[PDB]
Amino acid sequence: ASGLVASNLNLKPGECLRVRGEVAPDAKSFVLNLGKDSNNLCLHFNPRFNAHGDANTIVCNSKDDGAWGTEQREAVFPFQPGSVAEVCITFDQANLTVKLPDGYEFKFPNRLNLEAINYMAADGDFKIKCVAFD
Amino acid sequence: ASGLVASNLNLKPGECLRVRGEVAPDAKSFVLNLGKDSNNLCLHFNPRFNAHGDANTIVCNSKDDGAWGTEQREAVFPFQPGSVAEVCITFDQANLTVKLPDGYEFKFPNRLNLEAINYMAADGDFKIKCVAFD
Ligand SMILES: CC(=O)N[C@@H]1[C@@H](O)[C@H](O[C@@H]2O[C@H](CO)[C@H](O)[C@H](O)[C@H]2O)[C@@H](CO)O[C@@H]1O
Ligand SMILES: CC(=O)N[C@@H]1[C@@H](O)[C@H](O[C@@H]2O[C@H](CO)[C@H](O)[C@H](O)[C@H]2O)[C@@H](CO)O[C@@H]1O
Repeated sequence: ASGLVASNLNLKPGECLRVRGEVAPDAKSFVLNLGKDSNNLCLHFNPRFNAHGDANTIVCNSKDDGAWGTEQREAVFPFQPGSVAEVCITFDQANLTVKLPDGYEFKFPNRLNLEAINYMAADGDFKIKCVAFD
Repeated sequence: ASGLVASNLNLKPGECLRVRGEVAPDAKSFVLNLGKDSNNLCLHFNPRFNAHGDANTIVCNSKDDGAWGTEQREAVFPFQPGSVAEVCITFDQANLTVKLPDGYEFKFPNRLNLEAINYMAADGDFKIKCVAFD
């Protein structure tokens, strides 16, 4: 019952990836992963409403050759269960820049040194409705 | 590179898939495949500018267990190299409905009797700019 999975995205540095999806009404959290494949994620975007001991906190992390890196938590939380949320992601060799529904944007280190993002996957709590490449 | 590949779409009857992309300036043909998986397609949407003996011909077909079905060809070709083109495909139990860039619509029988579309793949000279699922 997982979410949408996309491969061969070929997102290049500077390109803006816009993803709009519906957060499940009973979601305790949701995930949007970006990277080379399921075991190599340059970005594990994980807004947690009430999950894993956290409340209303965005947790980001990287996964390299299967290994999870050091998590980074964001300063804001412009998300709510049972609503449509859109995030905009771009990257360069040093960092990924993530823009949230509230227009707030932060950076997450590009720990995989990715020069292209070909994989994206959402979990069962984030129903992707639209994906744009600009 | 090649073409975007999305799985776990879970597109149900009555739902529409909108795909917008850029037709290569020297496009020969491009494909949008929809179905259960790569070897089971309810719709192989293949606009051929100049390929396989076809000149500006939209060729559609189904693929059952790897075997191509009986091709269907349309009477219009609203695609132009070097221009953005959008197609809207609606899935229904009896037929899939395709709405072309200029509003022309045609149907293609759901030969595989799919109850949902979970696979989408793009190939050829068409750079996807955005996809909307519902
Ligand atoms: C600050 C901290 O240690 N928080 C942790 C969460 O990171 C942790 O969630 C895990 O996160 C990793 C990414 O690092 C994987 O996504 C893993 O699947 C998650 O469970 C949770 C639960 O283990 O515990 C704390 O909140
Ligand atoms: C008029 C006719 O029957 N032509 C066919 C070609 O269209 C066909 O090419 C393949 O067509 C399928 C769709 O059925 C895919 O688009 C595939 O990529 C094409 O190569 C060829 C080969 O099967 O046979 C006839 O020429």
